[PDB]
Amino acid sequence: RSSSYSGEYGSGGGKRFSHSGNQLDGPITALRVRVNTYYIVGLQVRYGKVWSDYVGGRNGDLEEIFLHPGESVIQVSGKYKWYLKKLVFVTDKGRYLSFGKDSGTSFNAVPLHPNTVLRFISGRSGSLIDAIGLHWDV
Ligand SMILES: [Cl-]
Repeated sequence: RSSSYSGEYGSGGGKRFSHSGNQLDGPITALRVRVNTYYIVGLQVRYGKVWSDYVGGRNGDLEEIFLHPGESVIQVSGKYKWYLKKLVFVTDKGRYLSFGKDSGTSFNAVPLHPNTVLRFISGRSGSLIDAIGLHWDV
């Protein structure tokens, strides 16, 4: 069994979401994160050439980062309070894809099993991102 799960990081408000179906579209190839003065407001993840359904709220500015072909996320750190505040996606090409404000309770997620990478995310959302979980696999 190579799959593992890190989380859930954050709190209990909002509604649950999961990108479990999306990994069939492809590897993660891009990230959209909506950010405001204090929080991570929303998330979208591109699986192959297909963006996930948008989750979270509308009160923030959209930031977008494309991963290079064949680049994988191998660690995710972040910060929260009652809501998510910071995410850093660490890649196997040595990049640190950072979003949000450097404040709050710290977390540091790494995969349990050998040569696994981030395959999808889940969490909770409303008008903000309440919580996040990371799903690792081959
Ligand atoms: Cl699309």
